[PDB]
Amino acid sequence: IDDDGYRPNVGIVICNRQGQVMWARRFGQHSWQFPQGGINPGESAEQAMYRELFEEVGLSRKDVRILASTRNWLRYKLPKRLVRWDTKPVCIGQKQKWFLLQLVSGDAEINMQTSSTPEFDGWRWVSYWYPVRQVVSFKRDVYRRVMAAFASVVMSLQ
Ligand SMILES: Nc1nc2c(ncn2[C@@H]2O[C@H](COP(=O)(O)OP(=O)(O)OP(=O)(O)O)[C@@H](O)[C@H]2O)c(=O)[nH]1
Repeated sequence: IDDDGYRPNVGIVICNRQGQVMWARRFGQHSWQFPQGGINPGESAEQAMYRELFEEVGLSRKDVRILASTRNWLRYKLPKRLVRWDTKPVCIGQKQKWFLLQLVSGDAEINMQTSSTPEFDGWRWVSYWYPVRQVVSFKRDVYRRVMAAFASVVMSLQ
């Protein structure tokens, strides 16, 4: 369904009650992003979200509240140099649903090492638009729309 070259994907914005969001550092790199990942066949976006929430951040439902979610896809294109044309299903980009999670269990529960090959090796609380300012350029349009979609809810926690 909707085989359009864009891989179904779900991203996570974790917030606290001070208008900050959790920013994660890609393993062995100095680039940062929100947790994201593919939605597997048969999974709802919410189910994929909770799976990657634990795989990438070590958090489960008891640690968070889903405050909001986006209903429609936000799409971004890979840089042409990064497209893998011989690996099916070929994707030229990702189409993302996004979830807004309040962390309610405390910072110590974040655990990015639930695997021997972790996605991330560090995290920071950052100001609300800092992800828009710092994310790789080809995700910036999506990040703007995600953060704006979630802004009123995040502010309501302060
Ligand atoms: N230099 C640089 N490259 C990035 C950055 N983020 C993603 N990339 C590269 O862009 C390509 C696409 O990245 P993503 O769209 O995040 O997809 P992915 O990480 O391969 O797959 P998922 O984590 O499952 O969503 C990957 O090959 C990354 O190496 C970044 O912040 N800096």
